[PDB]
Amino acid sequence: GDRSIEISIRVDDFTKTGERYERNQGSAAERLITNLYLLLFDQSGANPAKYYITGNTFTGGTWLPDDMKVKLDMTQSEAGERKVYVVANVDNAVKTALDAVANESDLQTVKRTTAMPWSTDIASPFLMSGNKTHDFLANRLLDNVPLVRAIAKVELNISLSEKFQIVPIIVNGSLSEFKFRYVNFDKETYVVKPTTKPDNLISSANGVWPQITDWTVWGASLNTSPAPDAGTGYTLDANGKVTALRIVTYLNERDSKGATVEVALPRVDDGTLPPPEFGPELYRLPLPDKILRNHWYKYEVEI
Repeated sequence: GDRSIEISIRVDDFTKTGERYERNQGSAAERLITNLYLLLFDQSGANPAKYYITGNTFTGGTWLPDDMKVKLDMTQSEAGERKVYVVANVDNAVKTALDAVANESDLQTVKRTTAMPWSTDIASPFLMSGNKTHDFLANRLLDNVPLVRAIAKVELNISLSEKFQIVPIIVNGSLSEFKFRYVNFDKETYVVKPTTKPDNLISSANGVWPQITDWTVWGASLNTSPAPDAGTGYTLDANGKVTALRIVTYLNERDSKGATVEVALPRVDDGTLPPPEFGPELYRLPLPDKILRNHWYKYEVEI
């Protein structure tokens, strides 16, 4: 007869890509779901039924986080065919904007802004969204809505050539002579990406090479055990020379080109460097011309 409905959800693996394609489930922190917001639109993309879920029992249904299942009291006959959206890890701003949504077309307007849109201000738990159109009359169970993280990840592993293998000054773990900045990162995390996502761009420092005063010192957070999912780190050899660097950050998706990571690297002077030429060198890594949500871009470079 006419039964209540169920929706299974899953967290979609990262797509990991470098010089080309693997799926990676990431860490527990990357998969963590603390809340859900369901929007069940009619076939026209209108008149959504909405459920905001922060625990196992709510008005209109239950959530079984260990089985990744939402049970809604809504019957099959009430549900019919729905465009089902699920959003995970909404903050008050996103939850409030979802309360206001009237139509499916509104979802691409819902966004969270981050003033410093990189690690660690972008961190777990991650905003995610997914959708599936489903006829509940044919099957009371929707298996499944895949939740796709709204952010991306960049991992840059640098192996240093001997020119850059200084013995660094280390200040509370940081390499005080090595600095970096992020250029033209987007501040917005959209729940659903518009067809062409507009730009809201910021850099982590304003200095243009060779003015690196306001850039960020290279840190040591990735050196410890267990390592955090994001941060900076480095390798020292038995003589204390630095031989490798690592940087891992989350960032927002972009449909437009020009995001970059810039790095200032000290160099060894063998006794022949002219004094007028003293100073670090610049490395620039152009990030993808289109940075895709839930992609993990891995770079392995020798400098």
